[PDB]
Amino acid sequence: VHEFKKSAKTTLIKIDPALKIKTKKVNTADQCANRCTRNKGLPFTCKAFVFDKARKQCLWFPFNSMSSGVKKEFGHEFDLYENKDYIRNCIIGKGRSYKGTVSITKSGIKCQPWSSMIPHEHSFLPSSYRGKDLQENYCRNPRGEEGGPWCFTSNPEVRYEVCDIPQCSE
Amino acid sequence: VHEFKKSAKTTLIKIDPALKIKTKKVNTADQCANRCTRNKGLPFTCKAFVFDKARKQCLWFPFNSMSSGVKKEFGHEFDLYENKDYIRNCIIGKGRSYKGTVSITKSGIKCQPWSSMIPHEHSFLPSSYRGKDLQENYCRNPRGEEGGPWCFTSNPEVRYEVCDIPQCSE
Repeated sequence: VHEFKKSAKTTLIKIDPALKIKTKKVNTADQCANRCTRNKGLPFTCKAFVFDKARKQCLWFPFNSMSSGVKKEFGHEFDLYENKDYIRNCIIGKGRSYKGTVSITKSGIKCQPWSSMIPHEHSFLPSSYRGKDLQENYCRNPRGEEGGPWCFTSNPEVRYEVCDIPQCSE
Repeated sequence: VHEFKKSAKTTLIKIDPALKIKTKKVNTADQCANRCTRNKGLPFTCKAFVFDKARKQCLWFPFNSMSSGVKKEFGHEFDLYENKDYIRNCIIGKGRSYKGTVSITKSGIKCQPWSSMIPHEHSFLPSSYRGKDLQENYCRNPRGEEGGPWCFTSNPEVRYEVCDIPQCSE
């Protein structure tokens, strides 16, 4: 289930009955994942799934949050899981819109979380920036700057470092 | 080791004095994949690892077989494992160069393996398509035909079907 990008308190909504959806029920969300991964009995390619922890179920989709004709919606009983296979893992331009899960800098330092102020204090809290996906400790480029996705470092010696993500034009 | 594209009897050499590496003695390829996915204790972004069956050791690298600074060379005691995370998962133009591991059709059926003649019989053997990576059961586009990467289906009722592979820039 760690082979998915997790967005807490989130579910997906499409208003177009075209994109089909399958739904069931479980024990653990891990069950939902392992099942989206193998794409077992799905009339489609499972790119994301929700675990409505309220109705112990799974919500498999043939799309994710970056898919047109879709929008995110808050829900404390939900937890959204996007299959890393459909979240572009390379960069377009200055990586302004990168949404991948790479959480490490070029020299391998584990990225410090955007919400954290330890070991470094910064102004880049999600609150300020929006739709910038400054969650967990993902490499991002909130100010679409030249270096591309970067992050603050879990190391006191180093406040920040650019990450090592390829341009889609490789 | 299931989230790594394997290449038997293959290791990697760095033509770049710069490019660094790390090695260690271990009991199984399995243990190496772990450390790499979790990118733990590595002075860098682990984009692949090779396992030496002979000496029993891992070699974690900050590059993979597509990284400019390297070339691959034969070795019976070597298996190369590239992490999905750094193998472009979107399509450039038609897709002839796709190398991802997606192996499910636009509609949810698991691809039939290329080097298999069941359920379907075909001539798309690697032998007739070098540099086209027709390995395992991965969605490919050996003929660059305008349909995009595709694959023979495990379902006897469906011979082949295109795969749901996103375009990189749109």
